[PDB]
Amino acid sequence: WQECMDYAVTLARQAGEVVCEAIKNEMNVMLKSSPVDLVTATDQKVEKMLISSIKEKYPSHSFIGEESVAAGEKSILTDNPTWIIDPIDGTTNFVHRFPFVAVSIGFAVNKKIEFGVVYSCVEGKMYTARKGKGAFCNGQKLQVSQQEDITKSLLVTELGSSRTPETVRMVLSNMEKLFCIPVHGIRSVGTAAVNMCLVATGGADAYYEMGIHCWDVAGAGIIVTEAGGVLMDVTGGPFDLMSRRVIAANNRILAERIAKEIQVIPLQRDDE
Amino acid sequence: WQECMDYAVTLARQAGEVVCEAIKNEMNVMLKSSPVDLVTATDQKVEKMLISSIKEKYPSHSFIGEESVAAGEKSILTDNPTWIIDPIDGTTNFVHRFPFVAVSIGFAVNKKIEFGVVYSCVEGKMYTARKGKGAFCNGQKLQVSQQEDITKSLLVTELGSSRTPETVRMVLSNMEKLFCIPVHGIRSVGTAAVNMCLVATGGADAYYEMGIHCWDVAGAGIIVTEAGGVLMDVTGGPFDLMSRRVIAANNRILAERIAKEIQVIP
Ligand SMILES: [Cl-]
Ligand SMILES: [Cl-]
Ligand SMILES: [Mn+2]
Ligand SMILES: [Mn+2]
Ligand SMILES: [Mn+2]
Ligand SMILES: [Mn+2]
Ligand SMILES: [Mn+2]
Ligand SMILES: [Mn+2]
Repeated sequence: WQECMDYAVTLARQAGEVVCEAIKNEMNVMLKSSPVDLVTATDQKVEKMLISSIKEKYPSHSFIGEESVAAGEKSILTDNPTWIIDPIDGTTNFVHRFPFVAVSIGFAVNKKIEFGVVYSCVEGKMYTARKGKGAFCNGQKLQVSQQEDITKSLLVTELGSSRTPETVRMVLSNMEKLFCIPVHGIRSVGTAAVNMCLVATGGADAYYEMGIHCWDVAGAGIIVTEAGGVLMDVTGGPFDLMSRRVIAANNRILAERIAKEIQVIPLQRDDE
Repeated sequence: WQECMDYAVTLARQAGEVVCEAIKNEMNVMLKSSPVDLVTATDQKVEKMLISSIKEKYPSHSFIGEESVAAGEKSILTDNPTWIIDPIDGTTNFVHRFPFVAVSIGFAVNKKIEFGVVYSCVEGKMYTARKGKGAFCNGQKLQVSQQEDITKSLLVTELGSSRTPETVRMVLSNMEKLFCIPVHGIRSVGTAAVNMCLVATGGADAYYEMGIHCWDVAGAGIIVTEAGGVLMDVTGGPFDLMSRRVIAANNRILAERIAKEIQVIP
């Protein structure tokens, strides 16, 4: 597993080298689900490299990958060591040069996350986390905040790529509910992987979002939990990777409270 | 003027250094006009340490400073060389160790911003602009994006510190209108000044906010316009320091497109 993980960190840095080299140049910006669901040649290029490169040394292992699934692969997850890959997390950021794009990699066996590597290449920040062996940014150990007063909280969330009116409605409302507790504020840097690493550093108290996929939070989640945080469903349930819903917080107290206040948005899971 | 400027930039790198040693220490936090409207001792100390070092070299000059206006002094602008300080722009970030906190300084003469300096200290990014002489972060020249299609644009905005329900609803409602235009996305890093500098760079296309102040926008503003961008009132009408509402966009096409869509909060 340190073999598998030590390889990932090295792969992450390469992918990263590619993405932040790409970010300087002419972009080939295509569509996916909609006029707002974006992708570039770089997304695909990187995902392919990451997969061939892993598959080569571990042909036993399976892969869930954002764009692979999007060319008709399937996000059914098993007990085979799966590699869960978002090649560029923050594709709209990437397309805009808004300076937070992350390469996210997450290793699962028996349907549990062993280790995650999130590399934020513009920042020059590599976050890692092995189960039981802590979480780090660039060699430096991380710890979540100590806050339990919801009303002294800083939250991060995203508005989501969806523009379906009944969903945007629900989204902004949930935000308003939380904002009017009041909390100290809400941030959105543009990428789930990073919004969550920021929670790991204790820069922010809690991240939550409905609409995310398993590849967005496979990597960043074990970093948060290993930074001493917690993950949950927006129901107050334990976190489900395929639920498409996540609360990632410094503690159970804060997580429990955000859970109470927001409404559960209808989205179909990654396992359906 | 370039001596006043290079002066500010030293001041700023220096205040930023205080700010950024401070950040990594436990803090007593104090409220001002609401329970989410914060200040700590450092906003105050840094501001004094700024105002005093300037008048101690420029004693002929007027000052507008965020925290000083709080503890008493008067927010009226004249044509006299006026330094306009926001000692820590992003106190909630500061208080939270959220890594976007800036020192900001605008120098206006005849109520005109001659130059701006905005130091985002955790980042090590010193933004500076001079009317006529262009915009730079760390010696690298800045230039806004070229996007003229609101449907392909990424906006930065801010939810505000007002928790007044009608003030709140209008914020999220405007956000909803724009979001559904649709635009590529909307972003918040927690500070007017860095939000505006992110627009100077081209990483974002416009930024809008109602309820800002003098000191919030007095350094970044010239940085936006010197990188090619425009400042605007949210009303589509002209921008002046005292207006309390701005749109900083790459171009007028986008600015006016935003103005068309958002209801002005009073
Ligand atoms: Cl993505
Ligand atoms: Cl402030
Ligand atoms: Mn992606
Ligand atoms: Mn993603
Ligand atoms: Mn994507
Ligand atoms: Mn303040
Ligand atoms: Mn301030
Ligand atoms: Mn401010």
